[PDB]
Amino acid sequence: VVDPDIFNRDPRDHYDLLQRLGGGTYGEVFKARDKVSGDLVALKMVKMEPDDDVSTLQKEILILKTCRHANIVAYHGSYLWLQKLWICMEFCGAGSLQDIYQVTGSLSELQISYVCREVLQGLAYLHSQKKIHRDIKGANILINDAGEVRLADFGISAQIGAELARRLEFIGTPYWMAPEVAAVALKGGYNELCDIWSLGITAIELAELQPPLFDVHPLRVLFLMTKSGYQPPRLKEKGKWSAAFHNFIKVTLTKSPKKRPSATKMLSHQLVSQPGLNRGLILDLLDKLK
Ligand SMILES: CC(C)n1ncc2cnc(Nc3cc([C@@H]4CCNC4)nc(N4CCC(F)(F)C4)n3)cc21
Repeated sequence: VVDPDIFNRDPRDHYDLLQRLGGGTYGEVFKARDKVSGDLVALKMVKMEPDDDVSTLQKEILILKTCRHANIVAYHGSYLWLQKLWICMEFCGAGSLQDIYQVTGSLSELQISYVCREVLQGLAYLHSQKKIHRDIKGANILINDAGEVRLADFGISAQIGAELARRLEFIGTPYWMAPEVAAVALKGGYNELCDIWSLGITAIELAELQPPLFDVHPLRVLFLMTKSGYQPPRLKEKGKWSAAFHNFIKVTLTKSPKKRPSATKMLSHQLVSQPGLNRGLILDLLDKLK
């Protein structure tokens, strides 16, 4: 069973499907309207047929259903009907920051600062629940028509959670196992501070329209990160960005996770604590988009 609180009913009983927004491996996403309230929602639809593995989708719903924070996309339930699973969430009309910057070009430093503050608020909340997003990037940061910011797409987090559960189930007898082996099996080998690194990369992505080393073979990038002399990336254009932005990048991209600042600590950084960071900055961006 995918989730103990699934609605075993047709989502079209409650929603009018307005537009297919896209589709791919993850399934399809629709813009729909609540037939009673008139509110807009996003519906993510995925095939869910007998003997399919439910574990990843199970974990994705578990994450969404236990979040109640402005900067995490709101969850309105899931429907299982005729072997299709529909996950219902708050609608963000502008899509992702990647959808946006592919049209607008690079964001301003103030726009990036506001985005980073809102993402850090969401991350601090997730981490206080002992959740890890694990896929912070422009494509997974959504913007609604009011210029508000919501973290979404917990698919990678759910995949990891499901793999972690499978490796507990088949770990075997533990009595000869080294503690570090047990720790990797139960906890994964890293912690929530990976999200802070990913936010730093995302800030560069919003500034430059690509993450660092985007044109290097992915396996080479992985290898380079494991060398003892690996150097964190930087913003390319030194004069375009303030010292505060360069420092935000420096500290979020701290190589050692033992020394990398937490989300709460980062919320005190000059870049995201400065005045004038509000949704008007992103409404400006959406006006440029149109
Ligand atoms: C991550 C996804 C399942 N998700 N989760 C919650 C959520 C809330 N709102 C949206 N909103 C939007 C808006 C737009 C706008 C149309 C025109 N420009 C962007 N596109 C899209 N997507 C095109 C590609 C897709 F995967 F189908 C989605 N989603 C998507 C949402």
